Amino acid sequence: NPNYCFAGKTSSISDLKEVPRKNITLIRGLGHGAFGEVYEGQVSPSPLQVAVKTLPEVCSEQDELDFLMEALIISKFNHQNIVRCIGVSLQSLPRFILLELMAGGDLKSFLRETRPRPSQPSSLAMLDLLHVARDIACGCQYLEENHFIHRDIAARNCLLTCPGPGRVAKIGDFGMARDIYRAGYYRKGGCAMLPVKWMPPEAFMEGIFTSKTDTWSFGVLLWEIFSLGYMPYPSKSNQEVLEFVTSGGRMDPPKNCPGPVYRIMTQCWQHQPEDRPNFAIILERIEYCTQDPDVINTALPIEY
Ligand SMILES: COc1cc2c(cc1Nc1nc(Nc3ccccc3S(=O)(=O)C(C)C)c3[nH]ccc3n1)N(C(=O)CN(C)C)CC2
Repeated sequence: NPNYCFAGKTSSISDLKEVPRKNITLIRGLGHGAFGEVYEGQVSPSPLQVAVKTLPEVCSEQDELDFLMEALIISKFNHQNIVRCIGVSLQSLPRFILLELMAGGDLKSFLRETRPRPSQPSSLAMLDLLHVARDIACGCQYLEENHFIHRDIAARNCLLTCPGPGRVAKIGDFGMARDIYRAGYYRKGGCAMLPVKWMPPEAFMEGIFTSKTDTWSFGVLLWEIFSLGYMPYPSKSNQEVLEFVTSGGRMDPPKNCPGPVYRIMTQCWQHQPEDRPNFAIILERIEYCTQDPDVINTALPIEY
C-alpha cells in the first residue's frame, strides 16, 4: 500500500520480513519509545536477541502508517553503524518491529552513567569517545552518500551494542525522518517537540534540509559526546538557543575537550552550509584526532 523509496528502489509492506509470532518471545520491558513500549526479546537453542518496538493496539490510522514507514525505512538500510532490522510481526496484534538488540542502551544514558568517578576512575577515556564519534560519523556518511537526511542526529537516538570495551555505536532512531517522509513536514510534532538545539539556522528558519543539516547536528552530538552526556546549551531554552545560534553564538568546549576535537565542532557549526564539512572530511579529522597523542592522552574530568 504505501511505497517507500530509498537509494532509487521502491519497497512496500510486502517486502518486509514477516516473522511468525510464535517465534517471538518477550523477555522484559526496557521503557517507552515515542509511541509504545520497547522490549528485550528473542527470535528462534541460540535465538537472535532483539529489541521489540510495539505499536499500541489503541492507535490512529496515522499511527499505523507511521509504524509501517518506520519498518520500511530501517529495513532498507544496510550499514554496520545503523541498527539492523531482523523483521516485523505486523499480522498479529500488537504489531512488532524487531531490531538488533543494542545491549549498551542509548548513548546519552551511557555517557551519563559511565562517566569517570571516584569509584570507577577509568570507566572511559578520550579514545572511547573518539571511537563512538567515528562509529556514528561512518553511519552518517552512509546516509549522506545515499542522499538520506536524518534530521535528528543526537545522542538519544544512538545506541551501543554492549556496555563494556568493544562497544559499537549505531544510529537507532529514524522517527523524525519518518514524520517528514509521510507528510513533508512536522505534522505529528510541534514547535515544542522540534529538536531545536540540534538544528542549523537554515533548518529552523527556512525549513531547508540537506546533508549539511546532519553535519551541524553531528557537531552538537560531538559536544554531547565529549561533555559526557550534558544537555546542549546548558541553561538555555529552545527559543534562547534559536536566537543565540542565529546571532552567531556557539557552545564553548566541553570540559577538558582537546582543541582539535573542539575545532571539528566549530567547523560543523559554520553558518553557511557550504562552509561545513561533509562526513568524509569529518571522518578524516576524527581519524587524525585518534592518531594524536596529545588528544588521546588528555584525561577526562572525574565527576565527584
Ligand atoms: C538490553 O537492551 C537495552 C536495555 C536498555 C535500553 C536499551 C536497550 N536496547 C535497545 N533499546 C532500543 N530502544 C529503546 C529502548 C528503551 C526505551 C526507548 C528506546 S527508543 O525509543 O528506541 C530510543 C533509543 C530512541 C533499541 N532500538 C533499537 C535497538 C535497541 N536496543 N535502555 C535505554 O536505551 C534507555 N533510554 C531509552 C533512556 C534502557 C535499558
